[PDB]
Amino acid sequence: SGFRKMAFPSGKVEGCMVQVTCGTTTLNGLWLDDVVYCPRHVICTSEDMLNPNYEDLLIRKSNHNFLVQAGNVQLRVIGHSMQNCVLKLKVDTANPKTPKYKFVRIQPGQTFSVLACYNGSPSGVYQCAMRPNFTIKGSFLNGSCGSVGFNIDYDCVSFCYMHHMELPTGVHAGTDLEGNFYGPFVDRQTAQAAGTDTTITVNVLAWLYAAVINGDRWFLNRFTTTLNDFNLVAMKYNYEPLTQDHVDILGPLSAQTGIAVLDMCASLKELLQNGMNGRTILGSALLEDEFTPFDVVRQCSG
Amino acid sequence: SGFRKMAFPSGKVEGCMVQVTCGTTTLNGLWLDDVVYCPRHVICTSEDMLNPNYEDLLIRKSNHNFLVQAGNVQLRVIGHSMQNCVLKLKVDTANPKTPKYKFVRIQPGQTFSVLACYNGSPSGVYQCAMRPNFTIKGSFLNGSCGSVGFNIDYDCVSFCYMHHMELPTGVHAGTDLEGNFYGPFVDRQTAQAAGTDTTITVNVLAWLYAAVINGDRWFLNRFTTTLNDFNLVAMKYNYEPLTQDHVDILGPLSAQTGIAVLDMCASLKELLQNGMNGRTILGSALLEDEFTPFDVVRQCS
Ligand SMILES: *[C@@](O)(CO)[C@H](C[C@@H]1CCNC1=O)NC(=O)[C@H](CC(C)C)NC(=O)c1cc2c(OC)cccc2[nH]1
Ligand SMILES: *[C@@](O)(CO)[C@H](C[C@@H]1CCNC1=O)NC(=O)[C@H](CC(C)C)NC(=O)c1cc2c(OC)cccc2[nH]1
Repeated sequence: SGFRKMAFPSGKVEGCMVQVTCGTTTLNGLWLDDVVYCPRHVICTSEDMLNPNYEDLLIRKSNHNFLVQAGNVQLRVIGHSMQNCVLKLKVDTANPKTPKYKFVRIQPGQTFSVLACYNGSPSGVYQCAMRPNFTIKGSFLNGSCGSVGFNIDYDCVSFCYMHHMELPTGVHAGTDLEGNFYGPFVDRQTAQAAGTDTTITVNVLAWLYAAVINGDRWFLNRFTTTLNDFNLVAMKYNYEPLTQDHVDILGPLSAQTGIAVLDMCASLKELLQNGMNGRTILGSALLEDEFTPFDVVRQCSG
Repeated sequence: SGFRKMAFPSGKVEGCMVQVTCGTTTLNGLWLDDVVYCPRHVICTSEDMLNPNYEDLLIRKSNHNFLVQAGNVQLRVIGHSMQNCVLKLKVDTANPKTPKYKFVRIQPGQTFSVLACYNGSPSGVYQCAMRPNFTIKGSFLNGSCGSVGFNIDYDCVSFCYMHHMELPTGVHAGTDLEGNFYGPFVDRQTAQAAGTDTTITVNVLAWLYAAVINGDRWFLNRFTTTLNDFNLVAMKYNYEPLTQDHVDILGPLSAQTGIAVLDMCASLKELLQNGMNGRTILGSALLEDEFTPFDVVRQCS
């Protein structure tokens, strides 16, 4: 028992982190087989970052302009290419610690673990949910670019995120491992705003089931609701509509607690309308939407 | 650059996790050099755990009764001994992945990362603070015993916790790596209660310093207090008294903000006596007590 925000063990990803330097710009890279993946803005100087013409900047670079360090061992760059916002550096040595891996693009509302790194050295690990507005609420400082997000399923690491930016609001933005940004962001030194965020409803419901499984029941009620009537109220409060697929995904948690999905919806409707009146759920004063049904099932099953 | 609960990268500890089995009883162990450390209750059947006499149960065991596996690979046991609530099994192979390490006994309020393991396979990593009542608010299921808690300073892993128990209230209890329980708990299949918990004052102060560093400082008042007067007031609000070590570990945050420790204590005292009055600190209506002064430095710098 107990319920805590938990990240995947980071060992398999730590063995892939390297430092990439070009001129006076330094960030992290991901070394898989004989290729190092990193944010392309490493080729920029402080003047270039304002309005970078990346294809022009890249053609002017040679392999010797890239310094790649794996611990206290320099890797020789023997080739380079660009795929959207990601730079790929071919090195003359293969990473013996390369795990089994895939590159995937995660969907909004899903979670992943972030291994925050500085100068190619792993610093910390935490969970993030990809918000509906395609930002993440992380903790990244200067030098964190190139840090990656991932999920692990049976010894296979699925990489889904590479860090590139911190918006003026304090949230973060990045790309998948094909170099495509999540959201309407661009890799230039400009203040960028995200679209209006919304709350991940299916995750709030999963978290309320985790609370019941762990002993918090004060918010339950004898009311019930239809799916549409719940969705009308959820949209009024800027929550995403709950689909029948989301209802089905909550099935195991409903079976475990004996609380029908629509009865938990009735509870959530009452919490949105009346507030929490100074009370807490799982020690939080706010409704939490960063746990998926899978994240809850992983800690509550049995 | 926001504030998140962050675990240490777990790789150095993942390379030390093994499974230990006696009969049909299985749990996790920690393999460092040629020794594996694990909870001594691995020598019990389910019925033996109700009322165990560990010394009598162990005299009946030989090295050949212990199965230690790193995945499916067996590590032959060549010596065994019990130290408090831990069993130490000497194995015939030195772990090539052994990091630089130390065994430490932490204080209440100190935080650490837990690598939750099942069958010797790491499944998740999360941060825990040792509560003043010597429990942790972890997430542990059947098979988690022997999972460890640690801190990482530079490249040295300081192991501080080994998991053994889940209390009726859902919180967790365990030992240090020398097998001494934190708190009054014993390793037997019995319902045990922890003492009344208190709020970790030094950590609340660290979180107020973190708010100030981020420009959130509405709560700073123009008063000061003595340490003794503050401790007496804090205890009326179920807050832990500060020690000289707590004042010293707040030193760097006090120097960074220019707010003396006792002036921050006077500000916290007013928050306790008057409340938050609908206001938030770092986007929270509650005072947070699970970030240490090092956790604040670690994330801000
Ligand atoms: C990388 O480490 C750079 O290599 C860095 C990560 C952030 C630094 C602080 N916390 C972080 O997450 N990213 C950047 O510095 C990027 C670089 C771009 C993609 C070329 N820039 C920003 O994140 C950035 C620029 C501006 C800005 O300008 C003007 C105005 C407001 C916000 C802002 N963020
Ligand atoms: C270990 O994995 C056992 O090897 C296990 C970890 C807990 C199981 C569920 N989550 C956990 O954290 N620990 C136990 O099962 C221990 C065994 C002791 C050390 C011999 N027992 C308990 O945690 C325990 C027993 C009882 C109890 O009895 C009767 C009544 C109430 C609570 C309770 N906890």
